[PDB]
Amino acid sequence: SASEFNILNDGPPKETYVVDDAGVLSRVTKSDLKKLLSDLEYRKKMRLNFITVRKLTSKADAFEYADQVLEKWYPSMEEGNNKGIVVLITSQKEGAITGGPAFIEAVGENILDATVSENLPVLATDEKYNEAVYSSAKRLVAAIDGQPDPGGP
Repeated sequence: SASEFNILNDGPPKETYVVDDAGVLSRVTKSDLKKLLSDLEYRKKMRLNFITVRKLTSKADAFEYADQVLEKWYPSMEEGNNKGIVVLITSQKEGAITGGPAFIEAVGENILDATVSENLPVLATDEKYNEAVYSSAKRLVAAIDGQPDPGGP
């Protein structure tokens, strides 16, 4: 709960694009994520955030919390329309992605749940959190830019 609370309380990571509460991402990867993602915001006005958490206290799943985070960080249509929230539960190897309609439409449902059922669960199961997260960001960015799908792990 302290985790679930802090993640929600400390608003969105405006400069870093990441909240690695599970502490599974390295200095370098977070750096790469920031570079990759601030470039996405600069070019497409799409704001994509990643969150890692060890586990949820609630019986609620990843999607539920992701949506709770979206609503908290961007309480209005105008503020959240172009936002994307990716949540990764490391102890469960489970992921979720939600966001505003524009973000959702710009990515598309195909890649949306492909990322969620492939990159996140598969890579995290193998303990490769950094590649789990970076490849997911990279695959979401490709979709938004209407580039070829790199595919899953």
